[PDB]
Amino acid sequence: KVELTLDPDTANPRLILSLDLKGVRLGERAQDLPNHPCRFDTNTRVLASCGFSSGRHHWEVEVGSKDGWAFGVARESVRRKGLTPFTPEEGVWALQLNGGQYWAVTSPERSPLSCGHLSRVRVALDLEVGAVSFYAVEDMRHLYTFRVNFQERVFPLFSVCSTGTYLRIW
Ligand SMILES: COc1ccc(-c2ccc3c(c2)C(=O)N([C@@H](Cc2ccccc2)C(=O)N[C@@H](CCC(N)=O)C(=O)O)C3)cn1
Repeated sequence: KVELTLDPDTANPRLILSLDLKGVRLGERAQDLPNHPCRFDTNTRVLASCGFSSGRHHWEVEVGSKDGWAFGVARESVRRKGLTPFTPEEGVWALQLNGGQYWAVTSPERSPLSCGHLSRVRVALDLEVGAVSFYAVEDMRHLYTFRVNFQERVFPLFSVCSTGTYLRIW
């Protein structure tokens, strides 16, 4: 349904975006970019260039096998400057691969998923229902849903905090 690209102006300056602005990995060295207000200056995050205020949208995300990624959605007002917590209260609703386990990033304790190995995941954002849902593409098996009372523009969110993993809008 939606054709997203990663917004380079939002990306932490250590992130490396592929030529087509669909893939993201982490570099060791910070690239020299202007510190625009929208840019995440500390946490390893990037948003898509397009966000959603209403309706039902979906996209798919190819995921690395190694630890260090999280993705889902973020409210537009998610803090860009400073070190932020990666939590629903701070405006991020995401799955994560960390410690060899898949998680829904619930607070104050993350929720472990029993879903087996993931390769590509569909993200379904419904702003009339008030939910963001994740499915393993191979059989559209439901992984997790956050129900949320979204009341602003919601952006696709990606984060990569290890040099050994990646995400790709696919
Ligand atoms: C030479 O090789 C490397 C490898 C990694 C890094 C690097 C650079 C910057 C960050 C980190 C690592 C790092 O871990 N960062 C966390 C936040 C944090 C800050 C300080 C101390 C500990 C943690 C971060 O942003 N975490 C993610 C969590 C979501 C996810 N992706 O799972 C987030 O909040 O978006 C930020 C530098 N050089």
